[PDB]
Amino acid sequence: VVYKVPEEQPPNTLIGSLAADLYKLEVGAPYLRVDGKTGDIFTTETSIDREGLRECQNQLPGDPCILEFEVSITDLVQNGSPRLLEGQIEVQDINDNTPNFASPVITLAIPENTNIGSLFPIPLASDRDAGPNGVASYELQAGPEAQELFGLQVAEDQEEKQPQLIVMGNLDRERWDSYDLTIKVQDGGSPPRASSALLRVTVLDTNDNAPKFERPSYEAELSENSPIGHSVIQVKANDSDQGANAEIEYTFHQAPEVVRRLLRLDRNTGLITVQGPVDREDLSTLRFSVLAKDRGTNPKSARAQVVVTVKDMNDNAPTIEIRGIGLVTHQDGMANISEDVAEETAVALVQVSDRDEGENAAVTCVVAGDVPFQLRQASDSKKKYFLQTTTPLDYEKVKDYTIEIVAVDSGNPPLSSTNSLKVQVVDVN
Amino acid sequence: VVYKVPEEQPPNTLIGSLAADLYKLEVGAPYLRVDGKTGDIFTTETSIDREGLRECQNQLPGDPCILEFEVSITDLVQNGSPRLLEGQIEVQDINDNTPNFASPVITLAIPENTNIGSLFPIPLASDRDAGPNGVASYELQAGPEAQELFGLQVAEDQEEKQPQLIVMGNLDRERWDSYDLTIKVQDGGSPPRASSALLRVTVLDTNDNAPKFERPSYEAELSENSPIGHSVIQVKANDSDQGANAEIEYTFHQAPEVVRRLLRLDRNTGLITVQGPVDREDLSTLRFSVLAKDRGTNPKSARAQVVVTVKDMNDNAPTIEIRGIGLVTHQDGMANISEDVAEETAVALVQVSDRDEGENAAVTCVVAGDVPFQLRQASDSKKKYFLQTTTPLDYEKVKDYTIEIVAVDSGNPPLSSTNSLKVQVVDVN
Ligand SMILES: [Ca+2]
Ligand SMILES: [Ca+2]
Ligand SMILES: [Ca+2]
Ligand SMILES: [Ca+2]
Ligand SMILES: [Ca+2]
Ligand SMILES: [Ca+2]
Ligand SMILES: [Ca+2]
Ligand SMILES: [Ca+2]
Ligand SMILES: [Ca+2]
Ligand SMILES: [Ca+2]
Ligand SMILES: [Ca+2]
Ligand SMILES: [Ca+2]
Ligand SMILES: [Ca+2]
Ligand SMILES: [Ca+2]
Ligand SMILES: [Ca+2]
Ligand SMILES: [Ca+2]
Ligand SMILES: [Ca+2]
Ligand SMILES: [Ca+2]
Ligand SMILES: [Ca+2]
Ligand SMILES: [Ca+2]
Ligand SMILES: [Ca+2]
Ligand SMILES: [Ca+2]
Repeated sequence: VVYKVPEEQPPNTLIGSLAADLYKLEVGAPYLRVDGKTGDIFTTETSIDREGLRECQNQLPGDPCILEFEVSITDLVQNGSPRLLEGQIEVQDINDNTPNFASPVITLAIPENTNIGSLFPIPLASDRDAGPNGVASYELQAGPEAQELFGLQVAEDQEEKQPQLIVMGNLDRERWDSYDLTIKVQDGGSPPRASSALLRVTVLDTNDNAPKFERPSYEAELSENSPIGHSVIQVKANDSDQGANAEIEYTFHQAPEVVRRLLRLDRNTGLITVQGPVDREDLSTLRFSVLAKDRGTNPKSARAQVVVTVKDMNDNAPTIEIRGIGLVTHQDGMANISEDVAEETAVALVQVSDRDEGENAAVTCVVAGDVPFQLRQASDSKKKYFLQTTTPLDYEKVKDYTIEIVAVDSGNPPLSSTNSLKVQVVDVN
Repeated sequence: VVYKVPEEQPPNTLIGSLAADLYKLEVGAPYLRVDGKTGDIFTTETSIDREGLRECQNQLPGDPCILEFEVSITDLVQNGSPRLLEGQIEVQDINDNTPNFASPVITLAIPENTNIGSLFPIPLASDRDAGPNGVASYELQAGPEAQELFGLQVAEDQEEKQPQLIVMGNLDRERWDSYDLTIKVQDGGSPPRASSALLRVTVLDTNDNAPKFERPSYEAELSENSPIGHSVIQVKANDSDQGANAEIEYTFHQAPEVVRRLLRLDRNTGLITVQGPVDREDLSTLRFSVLAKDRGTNPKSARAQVVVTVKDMNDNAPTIEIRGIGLVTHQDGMANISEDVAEETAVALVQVSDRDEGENAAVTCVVAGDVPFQLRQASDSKKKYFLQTTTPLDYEKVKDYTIEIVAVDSGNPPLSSTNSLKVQVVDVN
């Protein structure tokens, strides 16, 4: 028959004697002792430990822990052969075990901007005791700031208490990214046993920030004809997110072929260098946008206008255009003017121009040898001149006039150009 | 002096005559014609196109487009040498160009759950005309559903109109992930010219969904001693997100060494196979959780309890334990019982047990040769027997009793065990 006895009781505690009937202990050997003539049965210097017994290991909750034993009634005035009695001692549980977390530091990663109400599981504490003497409650201990951000809930759904962090306010990683709470587990023994763990919440990053350029808009001056590799400007943007969410790539946004041909933009450095032949005479300003884009899964981006002013070099010689006026008309660079026409009548029209700018296009223009023609301003960097006679002409020694015009810049080095006009005359009586 | 003339006017339009004073056209050659004796000046079969002229290419807004020309006054009763007049014709702009998007399909990616108010840039339309005859307005045309989700704003900040989509309601990719709007660009000419583009918004995924198991909880039966590779159960979770945000990895959540040793869980298939020697006698149930975790940047997850019931095989032979009772006591497997002791006095206590379950542990037990001992039930799968004498004993032909006990299962195949006891007697007068 049965016997209810608390575990871990001190040696020689009476567990009972026979409500039935030499009494000898055949089975139960380390844990029990019997006395003969009485049938009374006590604990020993090996204590019955409800969590220690082999028999009571993987038991489902509510199944008693039963230690089995046999004693043999072996006297009846030395008459009978023995009768044995197969007893059962049901070991009662005392609260001799503390509830424990697997690790004393517990580490939760909660994303930024997680919706209020969101639940996150906390590792279960466990307790080797049974029923009421096992896990009873979880308690969240937090600083004022954190008290308002994190709650604690327990789900009794699994029929085993699963504790959960509730997020209750907005988390922002860029404001604050680590919270220290304590989680305390207590059992339902009297007195209770209790255990604590450090519960860190780390706020995981989300890509909730776009790059921003250091300046809204960028300018730079760049010399025409700069060598390949010449540094033009460096753009830079910043991003307040973490890792790849703040890693940035620079690419041309709106940028026509003409610009892409001349300028190279490094994805990583945002440094713009020369890559082709810059020519103020083809393009005097490079206008384009740069795109700064993060390496988030759904990248965010920003755009910046850049204006590169192209600066003049004196790389163009002046042009001398020699054409007719009124009735006097050139053919294949020669002109028919008849002997005996008024002094300072105009034989040709001379236009002078320079494709460069400022000084580099400021042109002086003048006539070569000893020939009886000069230039008169007719109308800077485009000058129009009458090419007119200095003297009267007779067919004396003439039809041999090659007039040679020379023009020069104010560049450095200065550039020169020359063009000529043949005038054939006609004799008059 | 100047002259204001609209572009693309029909040949022979009068652009004026001399408020000043043979008149001859020296410069301006394809586009203008003059008549002599009058000084009156008209357009030709080559039309002045304000967007076509070389002179008027990369002009900043508000700088007139000036076509330059020269005519020479070359008669004064055939007295003077010629005077030239360097004229300027300022070409007025008409609205002869339509505003255009670079592509007629424009493609915006807006993330799911983007905060209401968020702005997203729409590519600029451009228009080769000038001032009021260029881009005036942008218009967003959308279906009822979309009208409420997307607004349109223009920023006049850059001093060039930058249009922007405003998100005005929640987008959910899992509800709907493609919207067709039309964007219409109109200029400020009378009549206006206008152009449209298809503006697709595609709603980009965010990892806003956690995996869910097909079942909350899983059971399976598994035979003890199953071969390596035997399929146990397959767990499966689903995730309503896109690509990696719904790609799932299965790993043990809470799972003790003992289980991890026996069971293998494929990260990709969620199939659990046998990997070690399952032994109902060591562990009769495998209890563990499985974690399903997505491959999002900040993974979300779900847990499922699994219970594997381990099923018995008859892989254990019965045990025969032979021990003393009362005063009769065994030493080194032999026992001292004296000749002349009552018929059916008990020489030993025989306990029989089988580590298996049900039939596989149901034990029949019996005595071997012709020896004057039998077994009596003393007290299934643990049976206790008195080993008692059948006859009286005299030292006639004795001290030579080797009693052999045999026990068998009800398994398949059945298993057998044997143990023996020597009894030495003592002669009495
Ligand atoms: Ca204990
Ligand atoms: Ca406890
Ligand atoms: Ca206990
Ligand atoms: Ca943030
Ligand atoms: Ca921190
Ligand atoms: Ca970012
Ligand atoms: Ca962030
Ligand atoms: Ca040049
Ligand atoms: Ca020059
Ligand atoms: Ca130059
Ligand atoms: Ca002559
Ligand atoms: Ca036009
Ligand atoms: Ca227009
Ligand atoms: Ca126009
Ligand atoms: Ca969604
Ligand atoms: Ca779609
Ligand atoms: Ca997901
Ligand atoms: Ca989603
Ligand atoms: Ca086994
Ligand atoms: Ca068996
Ligand atoms: Ca078995
Ligand atoms: Ca005898």
